[PDB]
Amino acid sequence: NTLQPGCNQACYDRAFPISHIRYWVFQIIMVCTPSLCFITYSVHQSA
Amino acid sequence: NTLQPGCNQACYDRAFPISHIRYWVFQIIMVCTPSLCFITYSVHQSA
Repeated sequence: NTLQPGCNQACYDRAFPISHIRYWVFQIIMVCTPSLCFITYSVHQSA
Repeated sequence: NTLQPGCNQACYDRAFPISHIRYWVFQIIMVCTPSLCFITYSVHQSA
C-alpha cells in the first residue's frame, strides 16, 4: 500500500529473502548427495 | 504517498482544518463590523 516506486521490490525481498521452494530444492539435493557419493564409490570400486 | 482511497481527503483536512483565506476573510469582516455598527447608528440617529 504505497505509491513509492521500488518499494514493492524492497519489501518483497525483505519479507522473503529466499523462496521456500528454492530452499526445499536445495535441501532435497543436499540430503540426496550422500547417497550419490555412495553410489559413485560403489561404481568406482567395481572395475 | 499512498494508495489508500480517502487518505488524501483526511490528511488535507487534518493539515489545514481551515484555509488561511477563509480565516482572513472572516477576520476582515469582523474587524470592519464595529465600523458598520457605528455608521448604522449614525444613520439611524439622523431622522
